[PDB]
Amino acid sequence: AEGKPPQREKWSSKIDFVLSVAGGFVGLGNVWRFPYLCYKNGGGAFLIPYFIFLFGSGLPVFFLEIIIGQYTSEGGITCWEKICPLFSGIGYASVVIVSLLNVYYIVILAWATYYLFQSFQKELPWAHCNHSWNTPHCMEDTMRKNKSTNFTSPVIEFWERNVLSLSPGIDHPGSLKWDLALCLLLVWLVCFFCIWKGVGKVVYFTATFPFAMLLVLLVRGLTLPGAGAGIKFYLYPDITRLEDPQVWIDAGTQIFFSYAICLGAMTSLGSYNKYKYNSYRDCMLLGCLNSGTSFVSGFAIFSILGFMAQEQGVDIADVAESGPGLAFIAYPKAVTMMPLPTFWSILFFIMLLLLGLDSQFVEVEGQITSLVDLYPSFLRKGYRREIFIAFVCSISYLLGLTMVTEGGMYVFQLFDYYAASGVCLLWVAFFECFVIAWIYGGDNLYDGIEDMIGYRPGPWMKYSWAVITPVLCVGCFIFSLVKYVPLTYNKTYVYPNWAIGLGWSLALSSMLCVPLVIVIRLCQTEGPFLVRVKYLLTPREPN
Ligand SMILES: CC(C)CCC[C@@H](C)[C@H]1CC[C@H]2[C@@H]3CC=C4C[C@@H](O)CC[C@]4(C)[C@H]3CC[C@]12C
Ligand SMILES: CC(C)CCC[C@@H](C)[C@H]1CC[C@H]2[C@@H]3CC=C4C[C@@H](O)CC[C@]4(C)[C@H]3CC[C@]12C
Ligand SMILES: CCCCCCCCCCCCCCCC
Ligand SMILES: CCCCCCCCCCCCCCCC
Ligand SMILES: CCCCCCCCCCCCCCCC
Ligand SMILES: CCCCCCCCCCCCCCCC
Ligand SMILES: CCCCCCCCCCCCCCCC
Ligand SMILES: CCCCCCCCCCCCCCCC
Ligand SMILES: CCCCCCCCCCCCCCCC
Ligand SMILES: CCCCCCCCCCCCCCCC
Ligand SMILES: [Cl-]
Repeated sequence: AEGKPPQREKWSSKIDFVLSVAGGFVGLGNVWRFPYLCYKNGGGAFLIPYFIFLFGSGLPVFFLEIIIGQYTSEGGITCWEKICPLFSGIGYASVVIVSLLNVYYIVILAWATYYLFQSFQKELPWAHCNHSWNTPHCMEDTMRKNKSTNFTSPVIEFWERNVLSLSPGIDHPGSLKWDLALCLLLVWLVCFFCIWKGVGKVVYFTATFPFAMLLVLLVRGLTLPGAGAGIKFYLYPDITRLEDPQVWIDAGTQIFFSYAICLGAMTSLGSYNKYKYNSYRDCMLLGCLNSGTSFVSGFAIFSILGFMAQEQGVDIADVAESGPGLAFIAYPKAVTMMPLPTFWSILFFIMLLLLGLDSQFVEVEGQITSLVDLYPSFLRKGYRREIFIAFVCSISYLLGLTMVTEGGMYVFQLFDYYAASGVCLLWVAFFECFVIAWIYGGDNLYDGIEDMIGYRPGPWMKYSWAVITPVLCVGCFIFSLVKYVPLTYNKTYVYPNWAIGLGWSLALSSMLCVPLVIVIRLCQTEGPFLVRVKYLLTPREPN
């Protein structure tokens, strides 16, 4: 009838938790989004707000999500019923955010698959510019300085004329690309078959190959000439850029995105932990590993960029796209200089695919588990769950088909900025921290943490939950709103008004779930307003 006793099968060993978390929040957000966002925001001044957010609101919120999941023993959509039923809309907002993120998180893997397929031939296409797709301006980067128009390198010509085939603006959708659609279908089929059945010895190889490949890339990048200028550009900050809301709104949002918080996945992962498991040290070490990985990789990219700038003769700020395609212009160029380029290119794209696939598996499984926990009778047992998973995957693929046309890069950039990024994360993080600090009780949460982990933590977590996170969120929100700046692609193309309206609607769709739930709960209860709000603030609504 109720079938509750099965509950949630706890992890077999803490190793399963460590590996699942590491594969969850260490993915493409460390090796693809961090370098290009750092490059876009001047470079060097991006680190101060980055570390300020990381040490004030990045790790405490992740630990709060994990500890809430371990405490309530419930997913990311039902745990708020046992904490604050009035503010139960946070779970729905997180579900919407992760659903919108999973749609566009796969196009990067589709591009990686296309590159890997194209790299299986004798000579790499992005090494010479005598191919058909090349324009009359392409000039080998070796001869660029010797000669002197606006010549374009073969690597960029390839990226913007074979994989992308860009169109003049979002007004023109061109025609659907079929090879990219096939790659998208292949990736989605692999993901569905992995989630459907299955999650010993290959798990020790999946979690070690990317780090070795990254170390090899770092060694090659540091060995290259001209790396000193790139490192200096990467590290030395520009204090005159901090007076712009873009730097802060990018650094804080990137910190929130890279830790996979405000998504309902960390809570679901922590829900499987034991009630007497010391998760504090493990969470701190995993956060340290994530931050260390994202920072070291940047040295490899910025040294390659400095070498490219020195070789071509142009400045370090005009050597690549400065957009969502920096990782497809920097690393493929460095692969060419290595001996036996094809082998290294294959290995690099394989590790990129693995890094993306692990995170995609984790997030999709978390979302499906939350939606199943919502309804544990109809969407459960046998054939009624696989059909639901297939329906979700098919709908996601059909929606993501919009980003593989001749003008899908603009839609991808709009999705990246507005959906699952920007102010929709700040809103949810602020509401979570404010509720936990000022309604349930930081002291009560600390008592529970001391009961379950064994020793009472320090005041850093309480202070960050109480004063440091909401202040930063509100300040960043107001600063961004007051000094409005429109979004542009490659700092040259300006979007139409309706595109900005669509992006703001995408953000508001996730943002507008808390007041709706508040109103519905208020009108679903009988009695005076004050009596209703007081009863809907009591933590133990069920049991
Ligand atoms: C909600 C789920 C089903 C997806 C929503 C349907 C939309 C977004 C999907 C379904 C069919 C897809 C279309 C199929 C064919 C074309 C032709 C091309 O000239 C423009 C892209 C376009 C138009 C695709 C874009 C995305 C598309 C319109
Ligand atoms: C009594 C409570 C549990 C009922 C919950 C249902 C209401 C509160 C929730 C459930 C999920 C929420 C929806 C999540 C997704 C969407 C799609 C978006 O395009 C419009 C908002 C909308 C429609 C949200 C509105 C409010 C919503 C429907
Ligand atoms: C704006 C500051 C960002 C970095 C600092 C975050 C919080 C630091 C800890 C707060 C508590 C101070 C005492 C901690 C050591 C005893
Ligand atoms: C981007 C819009 C759709 C994204 C997914 C939304 C589904 C989750 C919220 C609604 C599911 C529960 C509805 C019934 C609740 C009693
Ligand atoms: C815009 C992104 C959409 C991604 C796919 C939709 C995900 C959620 C749809 C199914 C919700 C089912 C709720 C429970 C129904 C019994
Ligand atoms: C008006 C000239 C033609 C424009 C063609 C539409 C381009 C793509 C717009 C749709 C992108 C978002 C899809 C829906 C997301 C919920
Ligand atoms: C790039 C460095 C990021 C480091 C983030 C974590 C620093 C906090 C110290 C963690 C040390 C190990 C755990 C000790 C017990 C709390
Ligand atoms: C089982 C304990 C937790 C597992 C993770 C431990 C990570 C320890 C810190 C390692 C930081 C290395 C950064 C290297 C970046 C390339
Ligand atoms: C003792 C008070 C601690 C902070 C209480 C919550 C602060 C919520 C935001 C208030 C405004 C912060 C600065 C915004 C500047 C635009
Ligand atoms: C922005 C988050 C907090 C918003 C709080 C107010 C939400 C709307 C409340 C209006 C209640 C109307 C129904 C009253 C029934 C007696
Ligand atoms: Cl990061």
